[PDB]
This record gives sequence, C-alpha cells and structure tokens, in this order.
Amino acid sequence: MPKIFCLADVCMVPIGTDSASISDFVALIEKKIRESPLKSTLHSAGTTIEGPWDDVMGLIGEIHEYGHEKGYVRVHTDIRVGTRTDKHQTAQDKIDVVLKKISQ
Amino acid sequence: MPKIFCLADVCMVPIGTDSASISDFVALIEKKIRESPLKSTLHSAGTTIEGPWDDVMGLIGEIHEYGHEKGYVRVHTDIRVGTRTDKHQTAQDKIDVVLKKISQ
Amino acid sequence: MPKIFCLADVCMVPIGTDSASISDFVALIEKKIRESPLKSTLHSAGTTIEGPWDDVMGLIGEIHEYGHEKGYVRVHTDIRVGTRTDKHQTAQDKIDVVLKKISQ
Amino acid sequence: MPKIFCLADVCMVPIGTDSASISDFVALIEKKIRESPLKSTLHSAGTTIEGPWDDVMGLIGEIHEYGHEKGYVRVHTDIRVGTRTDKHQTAQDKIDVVLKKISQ
Repeated sequence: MPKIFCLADVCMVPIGTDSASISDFVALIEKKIRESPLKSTLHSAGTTIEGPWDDVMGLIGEIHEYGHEKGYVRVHTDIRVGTRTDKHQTAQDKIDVVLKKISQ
Repeated sequence: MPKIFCLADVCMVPIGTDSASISDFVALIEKKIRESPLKSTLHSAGTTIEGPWDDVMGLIGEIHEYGHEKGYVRVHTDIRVGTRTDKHQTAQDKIDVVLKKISQ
Repeated sequence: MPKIFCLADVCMVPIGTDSASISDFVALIEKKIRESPLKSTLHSAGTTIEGPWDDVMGLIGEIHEYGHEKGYVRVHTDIRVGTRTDKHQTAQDKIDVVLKKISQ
Repeated sequence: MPKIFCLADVCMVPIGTDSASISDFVALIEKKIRESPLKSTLHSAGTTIEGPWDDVMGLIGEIHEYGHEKGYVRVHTDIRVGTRTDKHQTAQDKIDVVLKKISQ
C-alpha cells in the first residue's frame, strides 16, 4: 500500500443500464466522493481526486463497490494519474500555472 | 471523415523534454486550442473540446503537429470521447445536470 | 485534416444497453475495424490502430456512427494516441523493443 | 481498501527524461510487474493486470514509487479498469469471447 502523493482524474460510467442517460449514477458517486476528506474537483468529463495513493485509489475502489451495492452490475473507469518528486502541486495549482502563462 | 457531434476531453503531455515541468507545453497548446472556433473548456487534467467529429479530432491532430513544429519530439495523448443519439449535450449541460441532482 | 503518423489504442463501450455483457458490440466494431486497410491489433482492453492521423481518427469516428446505425444509443471511447518525430515505430516494433530489453 | 476483483489496463510513461525513447522505463517497470503473483499481460499500448482492487492498485502505486526510486522525476499513467458482478472474466476470457463471435 504505497502512500506517495498523487493527482487522479477519474471518469466512471455504468455499463448495462436501461438508459443512455447516466447522470443518476454520476450524481450518486459524486455525493459519495464529496463525503471523503480527500480534496476533489468535479468537471464535465470526470472528477479529480488528490492525496496519498492508497487513500485515493482506495476511494475509487469504494465508489465501484458502492455502485454495485446500488444495483449497477458493471462499472467502467478511466483514470489519469500522475506522481512527481520535484514539487507538490494540487489540481488548482496546476490550472493556475497554465492560466498565468496563457496571459503571458 | 465522420461529422457526428462529440464531446472530447483531452490530456496531452510531451515525452523526452529536459524537465518534469511541462506547463510551457500545456500553455502553448491551450492558446492554440482557444484560437479554434470550437467550444473548449480547460480544467486541471485536460481540456474538453466539442463539435463535429472531424473538426474536433482534426484540431487535436493539428495540436500534435504544432507541438512537433515547436520542437517537441514526442507527444502522448489520452482522449475520452463520447457520442450519443438521444440528446444534444454540451460540457456545461453535462455538469449542470449533475450539480442539480447532487443538491437533490 | 492532419496526416502525421500515429499509434492509437482504442477502448470503446456502449452505454445504456440492456446487459452488462457487451461482447456483441465489441465483435461488431472489431469486424468493422478489420475491414479497413489500416493496420490494427486486437487485445483484451482495446484495439491498436496505426496510420495517418486523419485516417485513424476517421475510422474511429466511422465506428461510432456504425454503432449508432446498429441501434446503440451512446458510445463512450478512451483513446491513447502518440506521435513522434525521432523514429517510425509500429505497435509490433514497440512490444519487440520491450521484450528484448526484458530478457536483458 | 476494497478487494473487489478488477481488470486494469495500464499505460505508464515518464515525463522529463532526456529522450523521446522510453523503452528502458517500460522494460524496467514490466520486469517489476512480472515479479508480482498477480496475473498480467503485456501488449503494445500497456499492460493488463488482474486481481483484487487493493492488490492491483497497490502494485501500480509501487511501480510509480519504483520509477521514482530509479531516478524518474515524474510518472504519468492512464488506467482503464472495470468491475462487474454478473461473471468472473480474465483478460484472456475477454479476448476469447470476442474472437469466437468474430468468426461467427
């Protein structure tokens, strides 16, 4: 169980539901993610979660189990995650650097 | 060249640069993306682009070529893209539905 | 319409079907991919397609339209794509280099 | 620490190295992955790992730490992971079903 800091952007969708509309599933998991003390930011194509590796990946796993507990039979997830040793950077720090450079 | 409407969230990074810091590359490509008439939204883990398939995928390809033109030798990209026939939904519509349901 | 060579690994899934089992959809799209003259390699988590950017992204777009034509209401796709200017490398060349180094 | 079975296809790349060529990094991590008792399958665009969630995500985290221990300053990873309650399916079972259907 590694504890390295990481930034993980997750996009989770249910497979096999009766409708192409899945906002119920997204809202369901988002509420669960916001209950965690880990910092998270919701956007249109997913949610960015930050913190120690084990806690972040642990939460995503719990969300899957939560989905299954709520009746969803299959969950498909895409995770973009990065770790680095040169500096500590939150999701907000990341966008702040870009925005600054763009206006320059 | 398909023209179906699509929502594509792209995360692009350069491989082989001399530094772990890549905000220069991100800012460079973001400015190029904002020059397009296609609707785009920047977030911490990528940029969401919407429009006809050929125009969206065409732009991403142009960004790659632009990166190479600017000296970057290798570009690695992750794209999450979806198409649907039941309704038209922009990236903003998508987050709006979730936010509403979350407060309900 | 960029024509830079690219290697794209695609994972495509249908959203809103009546079953968690989606092998019918996968088989359907795979047969369509094999009809293209572009080089493709199927694996457990997707299919790797190579060739000019416009032809590769064009095919993926056609697959989406094909899915919708076959009754699927929503398609979600994850694409990992890379371009580079230092050498030409097929998907097979890529795995060959790794395998060699592993035994060394 | 969830223990639900999962199939995870991982694509890991180093950011900030002095070369666009990263086969050394890939070979390095692959050897580390093969030391694990977890079932893994290497392909051109990544490696598919299967097993309990905590063990699989734990290994990926260890690979990141291993990369940093070996001098790599930044690691970027894309993970496609799925869980389901309707059946147990390995990566090989997954491709076997498709291949069968394709010839039918």
